[PDB]
Amino acid sequence: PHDPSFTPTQLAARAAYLLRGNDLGTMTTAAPLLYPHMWSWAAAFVAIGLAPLSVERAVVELDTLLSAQWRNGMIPHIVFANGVDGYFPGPARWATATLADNAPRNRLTSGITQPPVHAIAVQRILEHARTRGRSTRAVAEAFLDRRWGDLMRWHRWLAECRDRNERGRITLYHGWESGMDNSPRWDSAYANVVPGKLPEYQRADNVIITDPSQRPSDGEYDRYLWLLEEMKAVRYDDERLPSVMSFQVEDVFFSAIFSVACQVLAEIGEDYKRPHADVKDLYLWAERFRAGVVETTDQRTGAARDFDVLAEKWLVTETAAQFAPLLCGGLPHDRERALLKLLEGPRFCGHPDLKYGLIPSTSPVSRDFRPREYWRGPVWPVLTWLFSWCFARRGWAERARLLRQEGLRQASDGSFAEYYEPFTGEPLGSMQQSWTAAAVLDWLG
Amino acid sequence: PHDPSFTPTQLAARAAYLLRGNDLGTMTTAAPLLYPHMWSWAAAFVAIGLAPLSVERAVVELDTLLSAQWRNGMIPHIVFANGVDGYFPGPARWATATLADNAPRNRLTSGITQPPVHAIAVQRILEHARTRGRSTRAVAEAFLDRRWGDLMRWHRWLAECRDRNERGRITLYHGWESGMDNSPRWDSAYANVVPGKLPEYQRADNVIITDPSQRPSDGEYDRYLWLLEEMKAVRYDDERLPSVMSFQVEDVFFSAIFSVACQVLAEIGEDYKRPHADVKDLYLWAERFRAGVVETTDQRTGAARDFDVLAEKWLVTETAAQFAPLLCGGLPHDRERALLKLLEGPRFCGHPDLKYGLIPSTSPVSRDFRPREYWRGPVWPVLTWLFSWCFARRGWAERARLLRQEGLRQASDGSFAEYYEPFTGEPLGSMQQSWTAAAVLDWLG
Amino acid sequence: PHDPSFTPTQLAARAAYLLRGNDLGTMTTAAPLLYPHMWSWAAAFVAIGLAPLSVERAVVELDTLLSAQWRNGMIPHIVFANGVDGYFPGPARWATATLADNAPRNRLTSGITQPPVHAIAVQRILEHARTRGRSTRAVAEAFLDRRWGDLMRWHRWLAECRDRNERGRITLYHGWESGMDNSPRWDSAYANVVPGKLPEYQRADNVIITDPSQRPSDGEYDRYLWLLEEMKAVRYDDERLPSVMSFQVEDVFFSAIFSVACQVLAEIGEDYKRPHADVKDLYLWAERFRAGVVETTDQRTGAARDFDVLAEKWLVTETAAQFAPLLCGGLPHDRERALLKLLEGPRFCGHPDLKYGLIPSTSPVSRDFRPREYWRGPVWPVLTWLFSWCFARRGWAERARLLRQEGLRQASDGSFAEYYEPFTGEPLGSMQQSWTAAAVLDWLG
Amino acid sequence: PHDPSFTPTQLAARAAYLLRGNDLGTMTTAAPLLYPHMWSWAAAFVAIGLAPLSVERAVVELDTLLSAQWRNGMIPHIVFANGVDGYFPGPARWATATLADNAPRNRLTSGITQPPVHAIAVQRILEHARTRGRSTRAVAEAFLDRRWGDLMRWHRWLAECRDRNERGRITLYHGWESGMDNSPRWDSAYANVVPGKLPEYQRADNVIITDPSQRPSDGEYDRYLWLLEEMKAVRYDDERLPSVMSFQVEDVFFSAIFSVACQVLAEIGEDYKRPHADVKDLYLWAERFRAGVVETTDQRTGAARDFDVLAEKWLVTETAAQFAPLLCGGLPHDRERALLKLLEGPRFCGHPDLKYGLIPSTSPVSRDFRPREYWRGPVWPVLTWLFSWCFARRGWAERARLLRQEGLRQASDGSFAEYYEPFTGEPLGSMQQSWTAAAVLDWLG
Repeated sequence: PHDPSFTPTQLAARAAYLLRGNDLGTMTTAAPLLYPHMWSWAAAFVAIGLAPLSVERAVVELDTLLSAQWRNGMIPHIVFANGVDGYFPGPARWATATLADNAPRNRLTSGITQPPVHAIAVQRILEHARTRGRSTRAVAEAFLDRRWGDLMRWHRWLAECRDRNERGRITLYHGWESGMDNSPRWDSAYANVVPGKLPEYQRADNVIITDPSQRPSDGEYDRYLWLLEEMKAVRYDDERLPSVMSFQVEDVFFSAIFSVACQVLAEIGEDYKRPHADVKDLYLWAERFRAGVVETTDQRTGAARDFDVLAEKWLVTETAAQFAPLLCGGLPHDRERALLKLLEGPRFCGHPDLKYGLIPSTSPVSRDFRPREYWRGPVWPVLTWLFSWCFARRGWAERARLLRQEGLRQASDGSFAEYYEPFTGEPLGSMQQSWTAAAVLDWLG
Repeated sequence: PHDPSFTPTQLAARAAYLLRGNDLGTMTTAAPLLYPHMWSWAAAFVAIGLAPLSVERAVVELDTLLSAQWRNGMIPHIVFANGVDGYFPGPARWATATLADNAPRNRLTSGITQPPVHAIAVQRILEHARTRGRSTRAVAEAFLDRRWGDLMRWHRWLAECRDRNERGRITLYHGWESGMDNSPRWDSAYANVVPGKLPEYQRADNVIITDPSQRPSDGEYDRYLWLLEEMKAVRYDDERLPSVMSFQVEDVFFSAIFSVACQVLAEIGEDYKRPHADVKDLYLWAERFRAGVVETTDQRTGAARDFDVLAEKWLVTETAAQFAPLLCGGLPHDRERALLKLLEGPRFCGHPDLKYGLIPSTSPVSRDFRPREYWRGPVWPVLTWLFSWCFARRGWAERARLLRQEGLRQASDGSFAEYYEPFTGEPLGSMQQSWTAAAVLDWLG
Repeated sequence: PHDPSFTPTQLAARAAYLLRGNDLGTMTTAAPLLYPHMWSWAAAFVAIGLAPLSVERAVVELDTLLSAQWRNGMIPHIVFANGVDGYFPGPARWATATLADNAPRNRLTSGITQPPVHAIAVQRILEHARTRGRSTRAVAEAFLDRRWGDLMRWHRWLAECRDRNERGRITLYHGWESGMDNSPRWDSAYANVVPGKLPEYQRADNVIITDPSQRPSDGEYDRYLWLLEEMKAVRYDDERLPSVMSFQVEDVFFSAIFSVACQVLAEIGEDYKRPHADVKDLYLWAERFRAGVVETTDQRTGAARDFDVLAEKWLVTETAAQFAPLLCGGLPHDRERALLKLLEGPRFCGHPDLKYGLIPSTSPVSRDFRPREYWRGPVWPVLTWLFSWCFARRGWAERARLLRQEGLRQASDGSFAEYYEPFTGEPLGSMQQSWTAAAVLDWLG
Repeated sequence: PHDPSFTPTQLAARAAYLLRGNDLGTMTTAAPLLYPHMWSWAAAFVAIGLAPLSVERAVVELDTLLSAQWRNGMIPHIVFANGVDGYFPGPARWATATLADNAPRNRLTSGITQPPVHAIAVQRILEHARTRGRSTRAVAEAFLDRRWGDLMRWHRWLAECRDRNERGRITLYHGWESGMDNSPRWDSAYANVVPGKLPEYQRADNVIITDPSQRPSDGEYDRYLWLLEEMKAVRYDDERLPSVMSFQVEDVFFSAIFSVACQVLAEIGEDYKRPHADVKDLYLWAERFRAGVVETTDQRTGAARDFDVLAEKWLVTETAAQFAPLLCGGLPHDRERALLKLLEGPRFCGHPDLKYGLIPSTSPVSRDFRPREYWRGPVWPVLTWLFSWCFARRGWAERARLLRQEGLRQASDGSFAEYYEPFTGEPLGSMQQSWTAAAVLDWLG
């Protein structure tokens, strides 16, 4: 027909329909077939999407994730659904059940972590619950009573075990932990990953998404899977990873998210009278990781750089992660204006060929840009949501509104795509992606 | 908080969330616990609610119902879910699998029928599909190819087997077939039902809805269950029911719905080039049942009367079924103006104590009125939807709009109640009622 | 930027801002500069646009128009604003104040008429007023008390003086009376208009709209002005016009509007207890003009034809006026289905190059089609509104809704254009056109 | 009827209709009859309401106000419409044209000032203009070119002449300059104002608002008018006012607005490349007045106090002005949490009897509270708007959203009242108040 777009009520209805369709009972899959398990930072965004629909079920999603938390406080990036195949690497390949002393009992999980967006989801649940009356507030408050300690142990694990030199940046041992699997950010670190005798495997992801231009290459997957072998060889021991891992990077976007999450969780702790020692620690980490992000920044543009710990070199790339300081604050006034100018100008949101005024995952003017290839170019609704929410929290009400308006216009086809081609708007990756529906529901719920 | 109501997008999202939550896979329950099976006219309204969400799944709902159609064309009023308890009378009590020569193989069903709203759901599916493009139109058109014959056999069974004297009104052998179980319409016919040796039973419905003021009495249930015994004794044989049934009424509201449904299905048959003989028969029945409804009407107010076939007497009651002629048309101009005056005045929608400008199931000024008791007074969103849709089809655009606006205001608490107290707006009956969510979604989808 | 469209709330605000900006006090101009006076059928649409904003001011608009009614009941098509120039032909050219015995005192008007959409405006005012409470209902009821007789005299002058032979169609003496000045409908009748010594003149309309492709030609204006000379020569006397006018046509679209308007006014008359004889006359005229419209129609396609009274021949053209019978009803069932098939097919709303699913003023496949030239092709929001309102009144709820949706999409640029290029959507004619803002306000009010 | 509320589109339409109706040509009256002139801070809010409708007309509103700026930079609080009477005190009473050396030529104005919300209006105009494309941006940029210097002179006159001692707070010589004429804030200072021989007068305000409970008392008006006599006696000379005025107070709410406005104007200055010295002065003033506001605050609760310069004492009252520090920032973290707890608790937004979750002008638990009496208790939409905008700018997105939602709920009756009874929601003061329509338009525009 003359316009395939849905009205706001039709789109909200379809988004909620999707999220309930991806519910296995106590966990929501990240997508129906491509990602048929619970991913950690996806579960946070799913809980945000569920909060306008059912505070009780949003709380269940976070409870299920936190029940898979490791003994040392790490939240693993995948919690596998029982008896579910069609995703590789599955639990057999990770072997955390047999090898990892800290793995949970009676959950199957991966052995790496992912960004700490969870406190943001807790804030959204509390904000919805407070509009819904007493029994709903009681549900959310009982969740805090039950899980405050687990959330603290999660933030403490990050601060103590992935920032062992108190530099205020999080070290990753796998690009998957960044959430941006094949970002140009990691190319030079991955070039220093040399697989040994890698056990044979067959990919599953590109059986579902068959267009090779939309997913990482076989050579990249070989490196992803080899890092798993290096972790397995030391039984996922935190104390041994710095000595054996071929990939060790400080992720400045993860670090900025953690700064925000600490500040958010500290404000929740004050509001709900959690222990003062915990609130103090959270504000201290918020400050430390804010400073750690600012320390990376370009002196002209304010752009944030990742750091290769093995090579001891700043990683300079032109991706959306450069805008990490906008999330957590801390740049001097003049440099933050330069960074906003970069965000809005012809290298990113202002590029003249963009269909929507949204942030591409890699700058279209970078030689690394590929308009279809996962994190090397496409526009991701999940990132649009996170930037809009963080911008509103900075006080940039109009910038946040414009991102939401363009993100809703992009989503109004109802495909709920994982990511979109930046110039044509073609939906790419998995359709029926839960956190894309969640973004739409929060923007409308 | 200061206002518990939801915005239109929040309400649409919650309605879709509910309908997906009630999906068992290929059938949607009418409610989560009170009605944990598929009801026939509920399934039509569920398909209307699904159409803005998934034309494919809306079609599946009707396919599942039609797969339970009896050999003689009857659509039974319940299709039981496999292995589901907590509803009485269940399939053991009906014993149609063992006793009824016309019962379907490999579905379990009841042995009575319910109103033919199904063609209306087919129209809504086609209207949505035509806005959605080629592959979606193909899905809806393939449904017509597959099920046109079954829909014809359903309408033919009603016309030939429940109007055996071609009076243009449908005979019922159970008040449950009217959809209005305990309506005052049936009280005098039920007083002539005398149970014999009624096999012991324990109700299940009032274990879920425990407030006795909201459900029928034990004495009424004894009569409902005795009629089942009379049908079982003749093995549900259509030819034997007139000779043995203690309850035989002509239902003028069912008759008007059938008139509309025949006209709707005839227009679909013309549009999609179905056999001309079928379209002709449908228009003939549309006309016959329109005239049959008009024949019942009060010469002053236009109000339609049911007919007790055993007592040979017009049943004069003050319920929403009086407005049957407004659905199908056919009254002379002056009498239809009088009937609209009755609808809008102080006996119904204009009653000064009503919270919303909606049609109570029984007039608040009738001595039969009970403000909590199922069909004896409460406002039913399903009836608001049906009247609004039929009124729009009469060309009464503003009257239809006002019913929709008030029905949405009533529903904006998000309880999706089965029915509502007419004066206080208190939600009553089952919460999470699928056809209440469907009404909201159609009004917004 | 990326999306120059307005939200529904922004668009409704800017539509109301425009209408109040075109208010001279007691009359609203049809456009700020091109049409700086009150046009008769524009005033009806303006009152519809004002009814959601102020029932009182909506009533004032019709009061002002009726205060300019001629002594014989004719509503003239222009009521000039005092002292305003820049429109031609102005009141000096018409000279009705000096020549026309029936012209109003102390108003200046044109000497021809225009379609009777006024009763539709009265219906919308009453519907709004009934939602606004006792004081607002009193305003609208006082208007009926004060103006019912003038409305009757208007309808009676059309029925008796423009249908002298009781054929059930309205005769026009000028194409301006049709509202479709340069429609292909009138080309063969204008070809027989041979101007004599025409007093010199300078056009004003193409000083404001300078693009010559958007307005009638100079040769066309010469014929328009020559017909004025013929009417002036007989002092605008109804009895003498049939003997002298070079242009005499029966307008089937005007006739169908009149049928609808008579039926609408009759129902208002019944509801507000107006004299029985008036109501009976209105129903008589509604039927007469419904039959008159049907008599013009092609027996296979249903398309309605105009009639050239001087040439005694049916005018066969491919414009939107062919769909006149859809407005008033009366066609046999098969013929109306055929006419709907024409409307929805590739000659009109289904043409593959149309930007919107809307009714072009002339079929894009006609040899007469010109995509920019006034009534020879462009899409007119005022027609979209009239068709969608009449369709909803026929019971065609989905058809009406689709026209409304597409009309709002087209209007969402906020130009409030007089008409739009059918392929590109370019706004054409005057911007800030009052009845385009009124359509938008009604569709959202 | 059952729901006298308007839909968002109807409400936006009626708000725009009202604003255009209050337009005299180049100035908008604050209300049709009670306030038939241009008020200074009302004009800022009016320009905000016009920006979604016409950036050009929004700019004209500020141009007209600035054309009335005094020679020393003061923006007077009233610009009188030519020839308009029915407001008292009018221009003959002020006699600024004859007495005040700095009064404008060929404009008539008052002789006192009002809060500097103008920069906020400029920000909203620019944000709208940037969404509307090149021509509209040029309009708004031309305004900056033409008026940047006048805006600087306005801020510099406040900073240098109303903060002579560089305390970072604005001194007022009349309670009218606060915008909160009869606030309890000023009661102890007015108690020391002893009128001498006051030239006789007749109030006009209580001929329009006759209910005495809604307006200030006669004794209060005598003091207001006596202060005028004191200013006239010294010819409105800035240098002489501190020696003669019986009323001299530092207004912490005005001061916080000024801080915000300086920061807003500085950011505009940086974005549009205005002189570096101006931007540096604006940042200096923003900090000075932020610190000045913080210096007034209770160390436990954060509540800000006004200061009586003549009595040399802090004015401790329980009004909405206590929340001044929330607008401008600067409080220590613990103190701001305490102040938010006061705002949200049972003394203000959390009071159990409030109809809406909105900020009453005086705490309902204060002995000074009067639920109908102007600034002594009622809820003012203009304050709701200002607080919600400032809160969003602080990053408090949910707090801002809740105020907007409740303000729209309250405004959904369409009265556009000046203020509302806090318990019953009764509209009070003038109906058709321009800045109430502006708030609604901004919240929906």
